[PDB]
Amino acid sequence: MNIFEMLRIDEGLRLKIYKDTEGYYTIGIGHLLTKSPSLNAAKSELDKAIGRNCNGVITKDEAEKLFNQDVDAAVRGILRNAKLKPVYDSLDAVRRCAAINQVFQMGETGVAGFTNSLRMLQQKRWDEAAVNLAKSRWYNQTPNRAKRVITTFRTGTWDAYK
Ligand SMILES: C=CCNc1ccccc1
Ligand SMILES: [Cl-]
Ligand SMILES: [Cl-]
Repeated sequence: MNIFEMLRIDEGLRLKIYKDTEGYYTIGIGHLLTKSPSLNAAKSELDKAIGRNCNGVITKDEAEKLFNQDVDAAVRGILRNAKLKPVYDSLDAVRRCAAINQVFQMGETGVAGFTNSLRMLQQKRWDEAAVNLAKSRWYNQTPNRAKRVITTFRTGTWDAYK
């Protein structure tokens, strides 16, 4: 198991524009196109990202290309973040995957506000952090996924991903 596989599991793969769990235009492997509700604003964004006139549709390869850049951007986001960086480097390799998963899903910003959990994770207080993490909108809106990540942080293994 690795980050790619992990996230491929959590976000799935769609070749046509779609609406995410929050109602936003997205494509491929969880790639967010726009928060706006204009489908057209969405296609424009898609074309810009792909570099061609997609008409709302993409190829596998293309999706995967966006995914790569996307994984990449997130780690790099983590790395640059002062609040995040130090936590991330104090983790082992599996738990780091769990951090990238959340940042992918919610942005560096959202994660940056999980102050208390951040701290708990830093101190290696697994069970404590897991309970903390659950006390969030994130858990409440996307419980199944959230549970997976949390068990990830919690145990340090891929059990949740079986
Ligand atoms: C507490 C939330 C975990 N998320 C997170 C993200 C990046 C680095 C370290 C931790
Ligand atoms: Cl792009
Ligand atoms: Cl879910």
